[PDB]
Amino acid sequence: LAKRIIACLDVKDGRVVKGTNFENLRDSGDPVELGKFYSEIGIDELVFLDITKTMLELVEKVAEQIDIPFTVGGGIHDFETASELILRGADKVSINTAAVENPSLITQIAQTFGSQAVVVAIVAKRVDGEFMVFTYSGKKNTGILLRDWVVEVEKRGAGEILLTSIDRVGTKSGYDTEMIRFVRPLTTLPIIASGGAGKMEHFLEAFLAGADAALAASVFHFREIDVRELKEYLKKHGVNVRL
Ligand SMILES: O=C(O)c1ccccc1NC[C@H](O)[C@H](O)[C@H](O)COP(=O)(O)O
Repeated sequence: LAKRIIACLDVKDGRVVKGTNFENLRDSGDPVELGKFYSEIGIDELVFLDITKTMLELVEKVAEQIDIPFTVGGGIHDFETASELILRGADKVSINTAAVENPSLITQIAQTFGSQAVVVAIVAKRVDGEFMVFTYSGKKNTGILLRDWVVEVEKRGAGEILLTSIDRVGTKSGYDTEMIRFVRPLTTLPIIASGGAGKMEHFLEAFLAGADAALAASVFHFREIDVRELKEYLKKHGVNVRL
């Protein structure tokens, strides 16, 4: 099964939170324009993340303009919101804090739209040598061990785990490959590595650690990595991608 490259677009009020400077692009803040561009250059999937209704309009336009899978995330707190996002064209929804506080939400979405529709995002940090699950964008220690939550999440019916290591996020220092390795034998689900990507070699390392997809925002936002070059590089180094 081919490894996937996934671009994460941070969105506020249905616009991309710029500093973008895509001169080739007409409007760097239009998420449909930016998403379509990524689609065309070889990105395999998109994640639209609301960092703060306008989301429903965004999903609508994205759905009819873009022909690759896309996930929506960021403050989905209930079944009704997930349902509405999926019906209006989102392929997947990502939930985190709302999954920790009501794990049945996972199962409710999976039963209604299929397991492949639910992505559970997990933010973990090291606390006294143990990986612990944090909610509220890394503000709250749930007291839940990463090793138990991963097992609960699959059991509840999740289709994928988006594995965010908050202490690598934005740093460009590499993915947290130790955490990916820790999670790999605990679950059979596809693991999406998230946070830290800085150079092509970092993607290789994440795939070697056992990720099935690698998500990045910084290196695609700051235009640092050519997607096609990245795919050729991974292929050259024995990683199965699609070209
Ligand atoms: O997804 C969240 O709510 C969240 C939570 C805690 C810490 C970061 C969070 N989101 C940030 C995104 O997941 C972030 O864009 C990705 O991890 C990719 O980051 P970079 O590629 O390092 O720029």
